[PDB]
Amino acid sequence: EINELKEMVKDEHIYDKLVRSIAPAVFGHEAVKKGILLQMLGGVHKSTVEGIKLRGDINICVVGDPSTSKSQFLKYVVGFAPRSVYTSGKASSAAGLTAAVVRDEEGGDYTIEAGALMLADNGICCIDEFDKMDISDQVAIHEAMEQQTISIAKAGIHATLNARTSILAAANPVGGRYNRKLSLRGNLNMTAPIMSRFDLFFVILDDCNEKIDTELASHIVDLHMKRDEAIEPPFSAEQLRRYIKYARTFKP
DNA sequence: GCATGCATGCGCATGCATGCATGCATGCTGCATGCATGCATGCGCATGCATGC
Repeated sequence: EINELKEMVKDEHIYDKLVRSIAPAVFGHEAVKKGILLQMLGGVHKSTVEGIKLRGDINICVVGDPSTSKSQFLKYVVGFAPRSVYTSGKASSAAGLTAAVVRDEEGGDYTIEAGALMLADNGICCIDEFDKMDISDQVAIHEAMEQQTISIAKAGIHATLNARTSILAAANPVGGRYNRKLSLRGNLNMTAPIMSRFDLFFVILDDCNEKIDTELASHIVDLHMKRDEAIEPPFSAEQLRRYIKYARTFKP
């Protein structure tokens, strides 16, 4: 088992192979593939003398219209990563994201029930259709992004809970399509505090080129004809999990 | 006229209908617990209208 890990560490094209092993079913879009890997790996958490906490999670937003293949990236991550959750904008309530309190039949105590953000602690939370979120939900997401805590005050229960999680979010342009003549802020529907703390914004735009269309169509038809014998990725999922686990234990 | 035995009251001893308090235990009952139930509340979200531009 260590034989394969030490073989991986040596190869001096390992970065390109790792990039080419992510979301193999999707065609192209290498920038998003790099971003997702960097988000699965992580940064460093630091603390100053004055108790100021320096954050070390990377947050990504993918912007495209309903035509673009932006949900396949999210479905790949929710199938690969160890602790990940998939939620959608209008099928989710605030209590289902932060937490809820229920009482025991045994009597004498209460119990907390975890939400999407708590079930993704030290992990990636996937949100599809970020633009259909309410301001009430966005104030909780902002609290999870600046602080790593969730505050509960309902029915006389006070509790501070840990949400150390990264955000993967997909957003639709405000008017269906992306206006190249406006700025990024003009095309999105987010609160200023939320937009500021996102690290990378990836915009997927369509181009009309014949050779790319031929390649894409060939790929799509190949998958239907040949089932799963149409990928031949450099690495497998079980191989990739082990490398990610090993990589997260280094402190540069 | 004298001697005798019976019936009449004294002079002991014992039992007996009334009557009332006390300590123990019975028997109920008012109190504290637990719980089902259904109406109201305090709340965040989605729609339709009014006011500009």
